[PDB]
Order: sequence, then C-alpha cells, then structure tokens
Amino acid sequence: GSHMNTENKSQPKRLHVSNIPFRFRDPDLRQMFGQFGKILDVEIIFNERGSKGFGFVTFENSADADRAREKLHGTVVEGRKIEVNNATARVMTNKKTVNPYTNG
RNA sequence: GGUAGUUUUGGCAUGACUCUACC
Repeated sequence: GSHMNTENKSQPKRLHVSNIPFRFRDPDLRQMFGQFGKILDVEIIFNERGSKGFGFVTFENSADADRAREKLHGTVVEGRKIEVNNATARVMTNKKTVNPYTNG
C-alpha cells in the first residue's frame, strides 16, 4: 500500500531548484529551465525577504524535467552553484480565503 | 470563482503566510 498512485494525482512533473539568486523571479527561472521542455508553472518561496534562496518549476512531463535536472544541477549563476531536484509534497496551499465571486 | 501584481528582512534550504489589484 502507498499514500498515492499515478492514476489521478498529476500529469506534469515538478522540480525544486536551490541556491538561486534572491534577484531571480519566475521569468528569470523559466529562461534557464525551458531549453529542455515547456514550462507550465513556476514558484518562489517567501518569508518576507524575497526568495528563501530556492524556487520550483513545473515541466510538461518527467522525461523532459529530469533532462533539465541532470544538466542544471551544479550550474553556478551570479557565482552561486544551484541544485536541481524533484519537489517533495507541498503545504496546505489555501490562497483563496474570500472574494465576492466565490458564491455571490 | 479565475488570474496577476505591490516588496524583501537577507543565503533562510523543499514551497506562502501577508498586503494591493484585476475577474
């Protein structure tokens, strides 16, 4: 038995990226990662301080995601050697608290 | 109900609350 299966959870894959500049944004990220396959979404982590030093990227499927991972893992950008990984199970994401449109 | 910004406190280590808008 397992916590999930590849029957309904997902279609794309997702990639953690560490040690990136605090001065990168979602378009600065996808510019490097998109040379291996189509980006579908991007995420950056925020205490207050901007980027918590890492971000994530969403790729059209795993067989093009892992190409970026084996290539960009160890690349130094603005002097900082980045890591590239599979993402590992998000928080209870709930940026949908209230709006007039939600029911009436 | 569907999407984006306003801006960092500073290298934090696998995820985001919070603020301002649009719809």
